[PDB]
Amino acid sequence: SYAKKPHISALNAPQLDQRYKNEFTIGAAVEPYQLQNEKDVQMLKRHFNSIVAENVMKPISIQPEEGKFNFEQADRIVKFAKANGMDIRFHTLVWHSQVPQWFFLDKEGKPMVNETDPVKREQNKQLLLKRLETHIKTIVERYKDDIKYWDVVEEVVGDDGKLRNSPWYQIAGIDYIKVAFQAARKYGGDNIKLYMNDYNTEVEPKRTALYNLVKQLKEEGVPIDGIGHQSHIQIGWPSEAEIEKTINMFAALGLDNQITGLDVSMYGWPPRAYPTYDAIPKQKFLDQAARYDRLFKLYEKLSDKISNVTFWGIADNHTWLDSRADVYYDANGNVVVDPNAPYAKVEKGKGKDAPFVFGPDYKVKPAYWAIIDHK
Ligand SMILES: [Cl-]
Ligand SMILES: [Cl-]
Ligand SMILES: [Zn+2]
Ligand SMILES: [Zn+2]
Ligand SMILES: [Zn+2]
Ligand SMILES: [Zn+2]
Ligand SMILES: [Zn+2]
Ligand SMILES: [Zn+2]
Ligand SMILES: [Zn+2]
Repeated sequence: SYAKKPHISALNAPQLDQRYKNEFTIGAAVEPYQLQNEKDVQMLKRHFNSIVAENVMKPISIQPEEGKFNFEQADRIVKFAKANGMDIRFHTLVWHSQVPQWFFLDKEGKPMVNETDPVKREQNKQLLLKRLETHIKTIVERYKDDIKYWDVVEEVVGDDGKLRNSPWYQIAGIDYIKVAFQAARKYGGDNIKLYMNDYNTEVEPKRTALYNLVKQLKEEGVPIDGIGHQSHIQIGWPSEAEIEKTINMFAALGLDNQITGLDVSMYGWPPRAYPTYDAIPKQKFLDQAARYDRLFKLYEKLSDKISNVTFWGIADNHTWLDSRADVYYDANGNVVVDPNAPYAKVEKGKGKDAPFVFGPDYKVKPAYWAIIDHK
Protein backbone atom coordinates (compact mmCIF):
# COMPACT_ATOMS: atom_id res chain seq x y z
CA SER A 1 0.00 0.00 0.00
CA TYR A 2 0.99 3.54 -1.13
CA ALA A 3 4.45 3.36 -2.64
CA LYS A 4 3.81 7.05 -3.42
CA LYS A 5 4.60 7.72 0.23
CA PRO A 6 8.22 8.75 0.84
CA HIS A 7 11.19 6.82 2.24
CA ILE A 8 11.60 9.22 5.17
CA SER A 9 13.56 8.63 8.36
CA ALA A 10 11.56 6.54 10.83
CA LEU A 11 12.57 9.04 13.54
CA ASN A 12 10.37 11.58 11.72
CA ALA A 13 7.47 9.26 11.06
CA PRO A 14 4.13 8.99 12.88
CA GLN A 15 4.50 6.75 15.93
CA LEU A 16 3.50 3.13 15.35
CA ASP A 17 2.47 2.39 18.96
CA GLN A 18 0.27 5.51 19.09
CA ARG A 19 -1.53 4.42 15.91
CA TYR A 20 -2.48 1.13 17.60
CA LYS A 21 -2.59 2.20 21.28
CA ASN A 22 -6.28 1.30 21.78
CA GLU A 23 -6.03 -2.01 19.86
CA PHE A 24 -2.85 -3.65 21.27
CA THR A 25 0.68 -2.71 22.32
CA ILE A 26 3.46 -2.66 19.69
CA GLY A 27 6.65 -4.43 20.71
CA ALA A 28 10.24 -5.03 19.58
CA ALA A 29 12.69 -7.82 20.44
CA VAL A 30 16.14 -6.52 21.37
CA GLU A 31 19.75 -7.30 22.28
CA PRO A 32 21.38 -5.21 25.04
CA TYR A 33 23.91 -3.69 22.63
CA GLN A 34 20.98 -1.95 20.92
CA LEU A 35 20.29 0.03 24.13
CA GLN A 36 23.73 1.61 23.66
CA ASN A 37 23.06 2.52 20.01
CA GLU A 38 21.56 5.96 19.47
CA LYS A 39 19.35 5.08 16.49
CA ASP A 40 17.97 1.89 18.07
CA VAL A 41 17.28 3.73 21.34
CA GLN A 42 15.43 6.49 19.48
CA MET A 43 13.50 3.87 17.48
CA LEU A 44 12.37 2.15 20.68
CA LYS A 45 11.42 5.47 22.32
CA ARG A 46 9.50 6.70 19.28
CA HIS A 47 7.60 3.66 18.00
CA PHE A 48 7.28 0.93 20.63
CA ASN A 49 5.56 0.50 23.99
CA SER A 50 6.46 -3.13 24.73
CA ILE A 51 9.82 -4.92 24.73
CA VAL A 52 11.23 -8.46 24.90
CA ALA A 53 14.75 -9.94 24.85
CA GLU A 54 15.59 -11.94 21.78
CA ASN A 55 18.20 -13.99 23.69
CA VAL A 56 19.45 -12.88 27.10
CA MET A 57 16.43 -14.11 29.09
CA LYS A 58 16.66 -17.64 27.67
CA PRO A 59 17.62 -20.33 30.23
CA ILE A 60 21.24 -20.78 29.13
CA SER A 61 21.76 -17.00 29.40
CA ILE A 62 20.18 -16.74 32.85
CA GLN A 63 21.56 -19.86 34.64
CA PRO A 64 24.34 -21.29 32.44
CA GLU A 65 25.67 -23.25 35.44
CA GLU A 66 23.55 -24.36 38.38
CA GLY A 67 23.52 -21.58 40.97
CA LYS A 68 25.24 -19.05 38.66
CA PHE A 69 22.59 -16.48 37.68
CA ASN A 70 23.45 -13.73 35.19
CA PHE A 71 20.74 -11.09 35.41
CA GLU A 72 22.97 -8.18 34.32
CA GLN A 73 21.77 -8.20 30.70
CA ALA A 74 18.10 -8.83 31.47
CA ASP A 75 18.27 -6.08 34.11
CA ARG A 76 19.41 -3.60 31.44
CA ILE A 77 16.36 -4.31 29.27
CA VAL A 78 14.08 -4.09 32.33
CA LYS A 79 15.58 -0.74 33.38
CA PHE A 80 15.20 0.71 29.87
CA ALA A 81 11.58 -0.41 29.71
CA LYS A 82 10.68 1.07 33.09
CA ALA A 83 12.37 4.36 32.18
CA ASN A 84 10.29 4.58 28.99
CA GLY A 85 6.94 3.20 30.16
CA MET A 86 7.21 -0.03 28.14
CA ASP A 87 5.50 -3.31 28.92
CA ILE A 88 7.97 -6.19 29.28
CA ARG A 89 7.63 -9.79 28.13
CA PHE A 90 9.88 -12.51 29.53
CA HIS A 91 11.11 -14.92 26.83
CA THR A 92 11.41 -17.68 28.10
CA LEU A 93 11.32 -19.75 31.31
CA VAL A 94 11.42 -23.26 29.73
CA TRP A 95 12.61 -24.23 26.24
CA HIS A 96 14.29 -27.22 24.59
CA SER A 97 16.89 -24.94 22.92
CA GLN A 98 19.38 -22.51 24.49
CA VAL A 99 19.08 -24.60 27.65
CA PRO A 100 22.09 -25.64 29.75
CA GLN A 101 22.83 -29.36 29.77
CA TRP A 102 23.49 -29.45 33.54
CA PHE A 103 19.68 -29.58 33.93
CA PHE A 104 19.53 -33.10 32.49
CA LEU A 105 22.45 -34.79 34.32
CA ASP A 106 21.87 -37.19 37.21
CA LYS A 107 23.77 -37.08 40.50
CA GLU A 108 26.63 -39.10 39.00
CA GLY A 109 26.99 -36.72 36.03
CA LYS A 110 25.42 -39.01 33.39
CA PRO A 111 22.56 -38.13 31.01
CA MET A 112 19.21 -38.74 32.68
CA VAL A 113 17.72 -39.84 29.35
CA ASN A 114 20.02 -42.91 29.39
CA GLU A 115 18.70 -44.25 32.72
CA THR A 116 16.84 -47.58 32.48
CA ASP A 117 15.93 -48.25 36.14
CA PRO A 118 12.37 -46.98 36.81
CA VAL A 119 13.18 -46.11 40.44
CA LYS A 120 16.15 -44.05 39.24
CA ARG A 121 14.12 -42.53 36.40
CA GLU A 122 11.55 -41.33 38.91
CA GLN A 123 14.30 -39.85 41.10
CA ASN A 124 15.60 -38.06 38.01
CA LYS A 125 12.14 -36.70 37.23
CA GLN A 126 11.80 -35.26 40.72
CA LEU A 127 15.33 -33.85 40.61
CA LEU A 128 14.71 -32.21 37.24
CA LEU A 129 11.39 -30.79 38.43
CA LYS A 130 13.12 -29.33 41.51
CA ARG A 131 15.79 -27.68 39.33
CA LEU A 132 13.02 -26.35 37.08
CA GLU A 133 11.16 -24.88 40.05
CA THR A 134 14.31 -23.20 41.44
CA HIS A 135 15.17 -21.67 38.04
CA ILE A 136 11.66 -20.22 37.70
CA LYS A 137 11.48 -19.22 41.38
CA THR A 138 14.70 -17.20 41.26
CA ILE A 139 13.75 -15.38 38.05
CA VAL A 140 10.16 -14.63 39.00
CA GLU A 141 11.07 -13.52 42.53
CA ARG A 142 13.38 -10.90 41.00
CA TYR A 143 11.09 -9.64 38.18
CA LYS A 144 7.47 -10.19 39.35
CA ASP A 145 6.88 -6.49 40.03
CA ASP A 146 8.33 -5.32 36.66
CA ILE A 147 7.40 -7.91 34.02
CA LYS A 148 3.72 -8.42 33.32
CA TYR A 149 3.83 -11.05 30.53
CA TRP A 150 5.67 -14.37 30.70
CA ASP A 151 6.38 -17.01 28.08
CA VAL A 152 6.37 -19.85 30.61
CA VAL A 153 6.99 -22.68 28.12
CA GLU A 154 7.96 -22.51 24.45
CA GLU A 155 7.51 -25.01 21.60
CA VAL A 156 6.34 -27.93 23.75
CA VAL A 157 4.13 -29.34 20.96
CA GLY A 158 5.92 -30.84 17.98
CA ASP A 159 5.01 -30.10 14.39
CA ASP A 160 3.70 -33.71 14.18
CA GLY A 161 1.00 -32.77 16.69
CA LYS A 162 2.54 -34.83 19.49
CA LEU A 163 4.27 -33.44 22.55
CA ARG A 164 7.81 -32.56 21.54
CA ASN A 165 10.12 -35.31 22.82
CA SER A 166 12.71 -33.03 24.39
CA PRO A 167 14.71 -34.11 27.46
CA TRP A 168 12.12 -32.15 29.49
CA TYR A 169 9.48 -34.56 28.22
CA GLN A 170 11.60 -37.73 28.14
CA ILE A 171 12.67 -37.23 31.75
CA ALA A 172 9.62 -35.68 33.41
CA GLY A 173 6.66 -36.30 31.13
CA ILE A 174 3.89 -33.74 30.87
CA ASP A 175 4.42 -32.61 34.49
CA TYR A 176 7.30 -30.30 33.51
CA ILE A 177 4.69 -28.15 31.76
CA LYS A 178 2.32 -28.12 34.76
CA VAL A 179 5.17 -27.49 37.22
CA ALA A 180 6.43 -24.55 35.14
CA PHE A 181 3.09 -22.74 35.17
CA GLN A 182 2.35 -23.57 38.82
CA ALA A 183 5.78 -22.30 39.88
CA ALA A 184 5.40 -19.06 37.94
CA ARG A 185 1.98 -18.37 39.47
CA LYS A 186 3.12 -19.28 42.99
CA TYR A 187 6.18 -17.02 43.10
CA GLY A 188 4.79 -14.31 40.80
CA GLY A 189 1.26 -13.89 42.12
CA ASP A 190 -2.06 -13.42 40.36
CA ASN A 191 -1.09 -10.22 38.54
CA ILE A 192 1.45 -11.65 36.06
CA LYS A 193 0.10 -13.28 32.90
CA LEU A 194 1.29 -16.72 31.80
CA TYR A 195 1.59 -17.83 28.17
CA MET A 196 2.32 -20.99 26.24
CA ASN A 197 4.44 -19.97 23.25
CA ASP A 198 4.89 -21.67 19.88
CA TYR A 199 5.49 -21.20 16.15
CA ASN A 200 3.21 -22.38 13.34
CA THR A 201 0.28 -22.15 15.73
CA GLU A 202 -1.94 -21.84 12.63
CA VAL A 203 -0.92 -25.20 11.17
CA GLU A 204 -2.64 -28.51 11.70
CA PRO A 205 -2.07 -30.90 13.35
CA LYS A 206 -0.09 -28.63 15.73
CA ARG A 207 -2.92 -26.10 16.12
CA THR A 208 -5.50 -28.52 17.52
CA ALA A 209 -2.85 -30.37 19.56
CA LEU A 210 -1.96 -27.06 21.26
CA TYR A 211 -5.66 -26.32 21.74
CA ASN A 212 -6.34 -29.75 23.26
CA LEU A 213 -3.27 -29.55 25.52
CA VAL A 214 -4.15 -26.14 26.95
CA LYS A 215 -7.83 -27.02 27.36
CA GLN A 216 -6.91 -30.11 29.36
CA LEU A 217 -4.30 -28.33 31.49
CA LYS A 218 -6.76 -25.58 32.42
CA GLU A 219 -9.37 -28.21 33.29
CA GLU A 220 -6.80 -29.68 35.69
CA GLY A 221 -6.32 -26.21 37.20
CA VAL A 222 -2.96 -25.32 35.61
CA PRO A 223 -2.81 -21.49 35.36
CA ILE A 224 -2.54 -20.53 31.67
CA ASP A 225 -3.68 -17.05 30.60
CA GLY A 226 -2.84 -16.88 26.92
CA ILE A 227 -1.13 -18.19 23.81
CA GLY A 228 2.01 -16.61 22.38
CA HIS A 229 2.00 -16.87 18.57
CA GLN A 230 5.54 -16.43 17.26
CA SER A 231 4.21 -15.66 13.73
CA HIS A 232 7.41 -16.27 11.82
CA ILE A 233 5.50 -16.04 8.57
CA GLN A 234 5.87 -15.44 4.82
CA ILE A 235 4.35 -13.10 2.26
CA GLY A 236 1.72 -15.67 1.30
CA TRP A 237 1.72 -18.28 4.01
CA PRO A 238 -0.18 -18.69 6.25
CA SER A 239 -3.43 -17.21 4.94
CA GLU A 240 -5.23 -14.48 6.84
CA ALA A 241 -8.28 -16.77 7.02
CA GLU A 242 -6.22 -19.41 8.82
CA ILE A 243 -4.65 -16.83 11.16
CA GLU A 244 -8.17 -15.62 12.02
CA LYS A 245 -9.44 -19.14 12.68
CA THR A 246 -6.42 -19.75 14.92
CA ILE A 247 -6.92 -16.61 17.02
CA ASN A 248 -10.66 -17.26 17.39
CA MET A 249 -10.09 -20.90 18.37
CA PHE A 250 -7.84 -20.03 21.30
CA ALA A 251 -9.98 -17.03 22.28
CA ALA A 252 -12.90 -19.43 22.72
CA LEU A 253 -11.03 -21.01 25.65
CA GLY A 254 -10.84 -17.59 27.29
CA LEU A 255 -7.17 -17.19 26.35
CA ASP A 256 -5.43 -13.93 25.53
CA ASN A 257 -3.43 -13.96 22.29
CA GLN A 258 -0.09 -12.25 21.79
CA ILE A 259 1.87 -12.04 18.55
CA THR A 260 5.34 -12.42 20.02
CA GLY A 261 7.84 -12.72 17.16
CA LEU A 262 6.29 -11.26 14.05
CA ASP A 263 8.43 -11.07 10.94
CA VAL A 264 7.34 -11.31 7.31
CA SER A 265 10.16 -13.06 5.45
CA MET A 266 10.79 -12.26 1.80
CA TYR A 267 11.31 -15.97 1.08
CA GLY A 268 9.68 -19.38 1.18
CA TRP A 269 10.88 -22.41 3.08
CA PRO A 270 13.57 -23.52 2.87
CA PRO A 271 14.61 -19.96 1.95
CA ARG A 272 16.55 -19.17 -1.21
CA ALA A 273 17.78 -15.72 -0.24
CA TYR A 274 19.29 -12.88 -2.17
CA PRO A 275 22.92 -12.29 -1.08
CA THR A 276 22.48 -8.64 -0.08
CA TYR A 277 19.68 -6.25 0.79
CA ASP A 278 20.39 -4.27 -2.37
CA ALA A 279 19.73 -7.28 -4.60
CA ILE A 280 16.13 -7.61 -3.32
CA PRO A 281 13.80 -6.39 -6.12
CA LYS A 282 11.50 -3.46 -5.35
CA GLN A 283 8.44 -5.59 -6.15
CA LYS A 284 9.07 -7.87 -3.13
CA PHE A 285 8.68 -4.81 -0.90
CA LEU A 286 5.34 -4.00 -2.54
CA ASP A 287 4.22 -7.61 -2.07
CA GLN A 288 5.27 -7.44 1.58
CA ALA A 289 3.45 -4.13 2.10
CA ALA A 290 0.18 -5.59 0.79
CA ARG A 291 0.63 -8.61 3.06
CA TYR A 292 1.26 -6.34 6.08
CA ASP A 293 -1.80 -4.27 5.10
CA ARG A 294 -4.05 -7.35 5.23
CA LEU A 295 -2.31 -8.68 8.34
CA PHE A 296 -2.75 -5.63 10.56
CA LYS A 297 -6.28 -5.08 9.25
CA LEU A 298 -6.99 -8.59 10.55
CA TYR A 299 -5.24 -7.86 13.87
CA GLU A 300 -7.42 -4.78 14.32
CA LYS A 301 -10.56 -6.78 13.49
CA LEU A 302 -9.51 -9.13 16.32
CA SER A 303 -8.20 -6.47 18.71
CA ASP A 304 -10.54 -7.60 21.46
CA LYS A 305 -8.62 -10.89 21.41
CA ILE A 306 -5.03 -9.62 20.97
CA SER A 307 -3.22 -7.63 23.66
CA ASN A 308 0.18 -7.25 21.95
CA VAL A 309 1.91 -7.50 18.58
CA THR A 310 5.71 -7.75 18.87
CA PHE A 311 8.10 -7.67 15.92
CA TRP A 312 11.15 -9.90 16.30
CA GLY A 313 13.47 -6.95 15.84
CA ILE A 314 13.64 -3.22 15.19
CA ALA A 315 14.83 -2.49 11.62
CA ASP A 316 15.98 -4.57 8.67
CA ASN A 317 19.69 -4.17 9.50
CA HIS A 318 19.29 -6.83 12.23
CA THR A 319 17.12 -9.95 12.11
CA TRP A 320 17.63 -13.58 13.16
CA LEU A 321 16.11 -14.44 9.77
CA ASP A 322 19.51 -13.78 8.19
CA SER A 323 20.72 -16.98 9.90
CA ARG A 324 18.20 -18.80 7.65
CA ALA A 325 18.97 -16.75 4.51
CA ASP A 326 20.73 -19.44 2.50
CA VAL A 327 22.06 -18.31 -0.88
CA TYR A 328 21.92 -20.83 -3.73
CA TYR A 329 24.36 -20.58 -6.66
CA ASP A 330 24.17 -22.24 -10.07
CA ALA A 331 27.16 -23.73 -11.88
CA ASN A 332 28.10 -20.34 -13.37
CA GLY A 333 28.01 -18.67 -9.94
CA ASN A 334 24.77 -16.74 -10.40
CA VAL A 335 22.25 -16.54 -7.56
CA VAL A 336 19.26 -18.92 -7.68
CA VAL A 337 16.09 -17.76 -5.91
CA ASP A 338 13.52 -19.85 -7.85
CA PRO A 339 12.61 -22.61 -5.34
CA ASN A 340 12.69 -25.41 -7.95
CA ALA A 341 15.55 -24.32 -10.25
CA PRO A 342 18.88 -26.11 -10.67
CA TYR A 343 21.77 -25.11 -8.46
CA ALA A 344 25.22 -26.39 -7.57
CA LYS A 345 26.02 -25.15 -4.06
CA VAL A 346 24.52 -23.26 -1.14
CA GLU A 347 26.07 -20.76 1.29
CA LYS A 348 24.02 -21.26 4.43
CA GLY A 349 22.95 -18.17 6.34
CA LYS A 350 25.01 -15.79 4.16
CA GLY A 351 22.15 -13.80 2.59
CA LYS A 352 19.79 -11.06 3.68
CA ASP A 353 16.11 -11.00 4.63
CA ALA A 354 14.00 -7.84 4.95
CA PRO A 355 11.14 -8.62 7.33
CA PHE A 356 10.16 -5.41 9.14
CA VAL A 357 8.39 -2.13 8.31
CA PHE A 358 11.64 -0.17 8.82
CA GLY A 359 14.62 -0.40 6.45
CA PRO A 360 18.25 -1.06 7.37
CA ASP A 361 18.99 2.67 7.14
CA TYR A 362 16.13 3.34 9.61
CA LYS A 363 13.85 4.78 6.91
CA VAL A 364 10.26 3.62 6.55
CA LYS A 365 9.37 0.93 4.01
CA PRO A 366 6.15 0.70 1.99
CA ALA A 367 4.99 -1.82 4.60
CA TYR A 368 5.11 1.00 7.19
CA TRP A 369 2.75 3.24 5.21
CA ALA A 370 0.56 0.17 4.68
CA ILE A 371 0.01 -0.18 8.45
CA ILE A 372 0.17 3.40 9.68
CA ASP A 373 -2.89 4.46 7.67
CA HIS A 374 -6.57 3.64 8.31
CA LYS A 375 -7.42 1.89 5.01
CL1 LIG B 1 -9.39 3.93 18.16
CL1 LIG C 1 19.52 -12.29 15.69
ZN1 LIG D 1 -6.56 5.70 14.80
ZN1 LIG E 1 -9.73 1.68 18.15
ZN1 LIG F 1 5.12 5.56 22.75
ZN1 LIG G 1 12.10 -18.14 21.70
ZN1 LIG H 1 19.75 -10.56 17.08
ZN1 LIG I 1 -3.63 -0.34 5.91
ZN1 LIG J 1 -4.12 8.04 12.02
